[PDB]
Amino acid sequence: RPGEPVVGTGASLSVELGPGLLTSIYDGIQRPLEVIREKTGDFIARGVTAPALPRDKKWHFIPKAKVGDKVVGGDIIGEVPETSIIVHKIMVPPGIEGEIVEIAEEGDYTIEEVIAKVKTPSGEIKELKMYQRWPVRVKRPYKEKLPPEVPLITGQRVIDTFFPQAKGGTAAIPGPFGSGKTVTQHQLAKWSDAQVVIYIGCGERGNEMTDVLEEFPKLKDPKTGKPLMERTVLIANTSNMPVAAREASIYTGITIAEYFRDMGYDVALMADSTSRWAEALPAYLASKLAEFYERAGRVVTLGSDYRVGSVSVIGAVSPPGGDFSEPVVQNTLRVVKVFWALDADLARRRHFPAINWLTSYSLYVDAVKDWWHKNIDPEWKAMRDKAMALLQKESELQEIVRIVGPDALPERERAILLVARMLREDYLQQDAFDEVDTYCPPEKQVTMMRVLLNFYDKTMEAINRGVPLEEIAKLPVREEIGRMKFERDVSKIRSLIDKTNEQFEELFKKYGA
Repeated sequence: RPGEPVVGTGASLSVELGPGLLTSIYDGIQRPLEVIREKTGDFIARGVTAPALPRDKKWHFIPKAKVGDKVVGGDIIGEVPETSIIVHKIMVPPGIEGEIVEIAEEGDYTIEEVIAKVKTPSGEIKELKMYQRWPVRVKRPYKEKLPPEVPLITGQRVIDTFFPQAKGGTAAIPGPFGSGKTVTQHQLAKWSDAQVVIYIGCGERGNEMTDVLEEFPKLKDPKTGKPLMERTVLIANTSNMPVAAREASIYTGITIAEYFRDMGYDVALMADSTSRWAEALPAYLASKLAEFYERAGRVVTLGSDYRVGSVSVIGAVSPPGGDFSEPVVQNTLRVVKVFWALDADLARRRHFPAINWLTSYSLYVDAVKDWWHKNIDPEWKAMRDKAMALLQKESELQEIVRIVGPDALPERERAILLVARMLREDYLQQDAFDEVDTYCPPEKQVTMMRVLLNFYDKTMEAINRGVPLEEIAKLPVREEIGRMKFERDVSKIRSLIDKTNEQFEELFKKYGA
């Protein structure tokens, strides 16, 4: 039911975009959860019954345009406080321009009501509401797609520092989001500097549906202290749902995602995944998947004002079982510019986040280095390169030690392992359960890095002067450097640099052991 008919390839799988999207839980083709099912095919499709946006709910509409104003698609004509977190921006649908000949006054109205009328150049009068419809299969229009430039600040050291995600970029991460082996997936949803989150919690099973049904509605927004759902849109993909819906779920979400970026918001699209993502709609499948990821990006939105928004995509990769080949992983890792490899062995060893700093990668490092250099620290890129070289050296050294033992190791090599270990423990590792280290501000990330890299220089300098490594290993400032991640006052952390220098001096005084 619902209503719809047409020829060509594709009936017209659309989506409603307007107030009532937040806190909402839909499915592959947008409709309140636990509803009837669709039907697909490499041709068209069908449905059944259930709305999308509440027809009864009343929204406070605030006029942001006067009669006589000229407008274009994307222009913002009003504002609606949808939740205590997000202000919904009402825009002229794409492909509509002309003069505003009629506009509602600040009041309360339901979605179907008409809040404005635009007289097109042709003279035709178009009626505008607070919502609009769009074909999930057609990428929403924008003026220009900007090159990766701004990082998506995650707050997680390993990611922000070594494997950056650009706002509007594409990232892949292993296993199901529901997996309890790590909590990085959840840290990403609530700390990334995106105003809105579009969660396609697919690959659900056994109870991962009810595990999110009455749970998330209680998860909080660390930034405001209100429910995270108040700035989220859930898109479930259970096993009793047709392959068709799940297949359309990423398109319904990416479209809703594009819609919010059109307002000037940065939004994060997180797509969960399990075994055999779909079977609706290797060869052609590759083109499709790529097409999806291509709709990611930071753009200059439609509109008269000059506005930027973006959709960053984080997709879960779940191969049939370790094989890490087809479908998921293979095709995906070829598209995405970022890959954070949760490693079960890092996890068993209790190293968190369990991200393998040797097999992860970000093709956005150079793309975001200038933002860091201009706004946070002139030495960002040099510092991370240096820390990575350290970790790279440690890796090679540990391989060799695995063979000939560690007894023949020179002081110089022991020092490298000493500092490399401090990097792993004092920087890479982050406590998602600590009230302070759960989020690490850009400013704090670099200061901690400088404290570590300065300890390194000083360590290699002391060794070159005959200082016993054993003497440096028990240096008092080391224990402070290891609790650094727990200090919320960046200036106290920053002072460890001076505290390090003097201490080495007292080691340059005693001259040795």
